[PDB]
Amino acid sequence: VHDAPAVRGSIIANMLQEHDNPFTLYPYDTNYLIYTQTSDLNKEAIASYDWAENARKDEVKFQLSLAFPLWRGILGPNSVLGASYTQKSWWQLSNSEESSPFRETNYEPQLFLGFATDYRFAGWTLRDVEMGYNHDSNGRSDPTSRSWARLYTRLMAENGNWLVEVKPWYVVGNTDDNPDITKYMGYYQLKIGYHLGDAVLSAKGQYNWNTGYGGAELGLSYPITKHVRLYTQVYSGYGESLIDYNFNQTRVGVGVMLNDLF
Ligand SMILES: CCCCCCCCO[C@@H]1O[C@H](CO)[C@@H](O)[C@H](O)[C@H]1O
Repeated sequence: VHDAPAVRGSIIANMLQEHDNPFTLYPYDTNYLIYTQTSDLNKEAIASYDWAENARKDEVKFQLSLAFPLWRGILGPNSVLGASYTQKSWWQLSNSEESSPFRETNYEPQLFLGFATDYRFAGWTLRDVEMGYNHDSNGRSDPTSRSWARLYTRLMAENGNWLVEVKPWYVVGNTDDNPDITKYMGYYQLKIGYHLGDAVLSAKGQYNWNTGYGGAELGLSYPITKHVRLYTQVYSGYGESLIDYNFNQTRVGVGVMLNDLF
């Protein structure tokens, strides 16, 4: 069953749509691979690597993100016990001198209880209500090991060409690798997307209003085809990646993309 219409940008609703080939996966966040050029390649934190001394400022940045509906209807129609896998990787590709190393990769899996919904906010519609467990770590080992865990809620609301997604979280478990991570990441994430025809303009960021630290990411995409987009990104601030969670930097990159926030 499950009524909720396609609704562009709606993760859960889309997850509720059933496919035939069980190997057809659903997207969660955005999927892209872009060539970037950072302003500061934090080698101080990756000092332990025997190529840090040769870290280049131009890296290949890609993000993979899929959703796996584990059990539709677990809480009534248009609901799903789901999981996702989002992976962001910074790859010193051009630095062949050092044999093209990966400077960092953050793996964050999610197990969540999601709902496709229909709530009128004066023009807007609260489309996704989702809350679940999050884990984010960089798979490294000391001293460059970074990781934390969060319980969270994801809300998605759209109003025509506009889309707003807020994601407040509460930290759980261990945070020794990066004890003060909240000083840099704050207590939530905000996504704003805007549709100008087929052009999609977007913003994703976090800011700890107390410590005044934060980070932002602005982006613009356009169709190259039915499935692939040309994507430009400008990230700036702390938190781009776990290894640089307490490192500030401005990164501009250009590449291709599959899906945008909507
Ligand atoms: C905070 C937990 C999220 C509540 C989401 C549960 C999904 C229930 O579903 C909601 O039921 C409402 C009826 O009251 C309808 O008006 C909404 O359109 C529908 O999405």
